[PDB]
Order: sequence, then C-alpha cells, then structure tokens
Amino acid sequence: GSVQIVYKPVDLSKVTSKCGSLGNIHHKPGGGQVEVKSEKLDFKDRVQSKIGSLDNITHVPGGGNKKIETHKLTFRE
Amino acid sequence: GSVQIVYKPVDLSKVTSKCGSLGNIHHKPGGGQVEVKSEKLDFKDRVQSKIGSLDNITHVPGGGNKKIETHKLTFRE
Amino acid sequence: GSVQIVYKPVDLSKVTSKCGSLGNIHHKPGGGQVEVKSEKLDFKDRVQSKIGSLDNITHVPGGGNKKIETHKLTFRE
Amino acid sequence: GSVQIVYKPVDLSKVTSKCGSLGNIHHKPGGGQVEVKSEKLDFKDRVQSKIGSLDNITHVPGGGNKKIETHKLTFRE
Amino acid sequence: GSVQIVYKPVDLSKVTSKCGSLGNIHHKPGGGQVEVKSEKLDFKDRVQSKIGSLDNITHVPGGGNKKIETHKLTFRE
Amino acid sequence: GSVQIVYKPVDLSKVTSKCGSLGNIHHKPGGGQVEVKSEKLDFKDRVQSKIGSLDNITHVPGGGNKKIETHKLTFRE
Amino acid sequence: GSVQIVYKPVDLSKVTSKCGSLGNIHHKPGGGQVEVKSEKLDFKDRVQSKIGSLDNITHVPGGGNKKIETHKLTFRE
Repeated sequence: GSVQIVYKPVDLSKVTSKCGSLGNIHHKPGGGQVEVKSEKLDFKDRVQSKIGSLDNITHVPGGGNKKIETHKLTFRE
Repeated sequence: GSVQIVYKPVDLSKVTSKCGSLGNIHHKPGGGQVEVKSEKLDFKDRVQSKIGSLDNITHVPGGGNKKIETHKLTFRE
Repeated sequence: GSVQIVYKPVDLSKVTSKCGSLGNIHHKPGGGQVEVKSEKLDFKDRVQSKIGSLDNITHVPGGGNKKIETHKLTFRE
Repeated sequence: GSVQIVYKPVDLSKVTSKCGSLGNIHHKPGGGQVEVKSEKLDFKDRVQSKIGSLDNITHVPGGGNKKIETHKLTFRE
Repeated sequence: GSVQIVYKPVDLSKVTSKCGSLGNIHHKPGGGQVEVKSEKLDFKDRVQSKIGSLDNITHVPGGGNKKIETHKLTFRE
Repeated sequence: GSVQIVYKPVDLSKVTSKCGSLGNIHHKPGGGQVEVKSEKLDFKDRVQSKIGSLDNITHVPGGGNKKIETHKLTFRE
Repeated sequence: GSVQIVYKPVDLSKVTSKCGSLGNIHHKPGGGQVEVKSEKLDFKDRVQSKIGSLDNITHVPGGGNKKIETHKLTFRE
C-alpha cells in the first residue's frame, strides 16, 4: 500500500491597532508587608515558582498585539 | 489499499482596533499584609506556583489584540 | 510500500501598530518589606525560581508586538 | 473687719501595680487609605488639630499609673 | 465683722492592682478607606479636632490605675 | 482691716510599679496611603497641627508612671 | 490696712519603677506614601506644625517616669 499527505495551510491575516495618544498614567502604591515560613523545598522538573514577592509593574506598550501560532504534523507506522 | 489526505485551511481574517486617546488612569493602592506557613513542599512536573505575593500591575496597551491559533494533523497505522 | 509527505505552509501575515505619543507616565512606589525562612532547598531539573523579591518595573515600548510561531514535523517507523 | 484663711490639705495616698510578665503582644495592621479636601483653614486660639492621619501606636508600659492633682485658692476684694 | 475658714481635707486612700501575666494579645486589622470634603474651616477657641483619621492603637499597661483629684477654695467680697 | 492667708498643703504620696519582664512585642504595619488638598492656611495663636501624617510608634517604658500637679494662689484687691 | 501671705507647700513624694528585663522588641514597618497640596501658608504666633510626615519611632526607656509640677503665686493691688 501507500500514503500521501499534503499540508498547505495559508494565512493572509492581520492584527492591528491605531491610537491617538496614551497619556497620563500614574501608578503609585503604598508599600505592603509579606512573610513566608516554608521549611523544606524539593522542586524537580519544569517547575516555576515565586515565593515571597512584593513586585509592582507598569506596562504601557503603544500597541501590544500578539499572534501565537503552532503547527504540528505527526506520522507513526 | 491507500490513503490520501489533503489539508488546505485558509484564513484571511482581521483583528483590529482604533482609539482616540487612553488618557487619565490612576492606580493607587494602600498596602496590605500577607503571611503563609507552608512547612514542606514537593513540586514535580510542569508545576507553576506563587506563594505569598503582594503584587500590583498596571497594563495599558494602546491595542492589546491577540490571535491564538493551533493546527494539528496526526496519522497512525 | 511507500510514503510521501509534502509540507508547504504559507504566511503573508502582518502585526502592526501606530501611535501618536506615549507621554506622561509615572511609576512611584512607597517601599514595602519582605521576609522568608526556607531552611533546606533542593532544585533538580529545568527549575526557575525567585525567593524574596521586591522588584519594580516600568516597561514602555513604542510598539511591543510579537509573533510566536512553531512548526514540527515528526515521522517514526 | 478681718479675714483668716487656713488651707492645709494632706495626702498620704498611694497608686500601685505589680505584674508577673507582659509577654507576647503583636500589633500588625494591613494598610488603609485616606483623603481630605479641606480648601480654606483659619485656626485662631489654643487650637489642636490633626487632618489626614494614618497612625499606628503600640504602648506597653510596665505600669502606667498616674496621679493628676490640682489645687487653687483664689481671693477677691 | 469677721470670717474664718479652715480647710483640712485628708486622704489616706489607695488604688492598686496585682496580676499574674498579661500574655497573648493580637491586634490585627485589615485596612479600611476614608474620605472627607470639608471646604471651609474656622476654629476659634480651645478647639480640638481630628478630620479624616484611620488610626489603630494597642495599649497594654501592666497596671493603668489613675487618681484624678481637684480642690478649689474661692472667696469673694 | 486686714487679711491673713496661710497655705501649707502636704503630700507624702507614692506612685509605683514592679514588673517581672516586658518581653516579646512586635509592631509590624503594612503601609498605607494619604492625601490632602488644603489650599490656604492661616494659623494665629498657640496652634498645634499635623496635616498628612503616616506615623508609627512603639513605646515600651519599663514603668511609665507620672504625677502631674499644680498649685495656684491668687489675690486681688 | 495690711496683708500677710504665707506659702509653704511640702512634698516628700516618690515616683518609682522596678523591672526585671525589657527584652525582645521589634518594630518593623512596610513603607507608606503621603501627599499634600497646601498652596499658601501664614503662621503667626507660638504655632507648631508638621506637614507631610512619614516618621517612625521606637522609644524603650528602662523607666520613663515623670513629675510635672508648677507653682504660681500672684498678687495685684
């Protein structure tokens, strides 16, 4: 016997923004307080962690568009 | 016998925004207080965690559009 | 027998922004306080961590667009 | 005519405490938020004020006894 | 004519406490929020005020006894 | 005529404390946030004020006793 | 005529403390945030003020006793 696979996906797509101005943004936090008492840790595989954080962000992109996109073709006898 | 697969998806799509201004934004938190007492940890596989966080964000994109998109073709004998 | 795979995905896509100005941004945090008491650590494989952080960011790209994109073709006898 | 005033108050009093221990005291407040918009002020005579306070106290005297005591003798022709 | 005043009050009094221990005290408030909009103020004589307060106290005296005590003798022709 | 005033108040009083220990005291506040918008001020005579405070205290005297005491004799023709 | 004033107040008083130890005291504040917008000030006579404070204290006297005491004799023809 025989197999034939043809895989020809097309994408002419568009992701876009326009904006006149971003302007007055104020991020102004009064500071907190944290504590943790985690005695014994054992992390193995692909782990991510935070422990005891007190972190502030201000993220102001003039356009933060994103296009996440995956293909997979798999064949097994 | 024989098999024939043809896979030709098309996308001419569009994701869009327009905006005149973003303007006056104020993020202004009075600070809290956290505690945790987690004695013994054991994380194994693909784990994500936070423990004891006190985190503030301000995220103001002039267009935050997004197009998440996956294909998969799988064949097994 | 025999197998034939043809894989010819096309992408003419576009990710875009326009912006008139970003302008007045103020990030101004009053400082907190952290503590951690994690006695014994054992990290093995692909681990990421933070422990006891107090970190501030201000991230203001004049366009922060991104296009994440993966292909995979796998064949097994 | 004539006047005679004699004024001889006596006090042998006592104010007292005993205590074995004061011990474990924890004062641990998560932080609030205040605002005031008082446009025009005019304070004249013997005034005390606070405006817009956010104040924490912890007052632990090993004996906080007090004896407030006033005399006044006044004579007018 | 003539007047004779004799004023000889006596006090042998006592105010007292005994206590074995004060011990475990926890004062632990989650933080509120206040606002005031008082446009025009005019305080004159012996005034006390607070306006817009958010204040926490913890007052743990090992004996907080008190003896407030006033005399007054007044004579007028 | 004639006047005779004699003024001989006596005080053998005592204010006292004993204490075994003061010990474990923890004062640990997560930080708040204040604002005030008081445009025009005019303070004249004997005034005290605070405006816009965010103040923490910890006051732990090993005996904080106090004896406030006033005399006044006044004579007018 | 004639006047005779005799003024011989006596005080054999005592204010006292004993204490075994003061010991473990921890004052540990996460930091807040203040603002004030007071355009025009005019202070005249005996005024005290604070404006825009963010102040922490830790006051631990091994005995903080105090004896405040005033006399006044006044005579007017």
